[PDB]
Amino acid sequence: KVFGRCELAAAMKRHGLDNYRGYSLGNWVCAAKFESNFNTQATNRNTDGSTDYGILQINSRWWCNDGRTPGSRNLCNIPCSALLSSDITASVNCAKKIVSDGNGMNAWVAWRNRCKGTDVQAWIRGCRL
Ligand SMILES: [Cl-]
Ligand code: NA
Repeated sequence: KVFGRCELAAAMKRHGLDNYRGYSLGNWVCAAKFESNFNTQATNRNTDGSTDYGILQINSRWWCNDGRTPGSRNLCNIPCSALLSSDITASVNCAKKIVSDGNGMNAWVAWRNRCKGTDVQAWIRGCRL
């Protein structure tokens, strides 16, 4: 599923991400835009052999099992394919574990390089939330 901007904002809000660990909703929408272009089916392979999955491009080296990342952890205890669903619940629940992990949203490279320090409230402007 390719979400609309306000559609995704409202789904993330319903799942408890607004101000989760201090990060306003606009941060999460901005990260999803630049990680996946709002597409739940996005995948991208990394040089180390790991793969990033779904709307928030969660990585198989630490967070999910894809059966082909040797010596990886599965800290969200899920198959990586579950992150590609049109229902974002699994992605959100795993993202909450990541952002609690220590370096916050800096774990998402696109957030650090394209969202951090910008006017992220613009990503929810106009939405009925
Ligand atoms: Cl933080
Ligand atoms: Na893994």
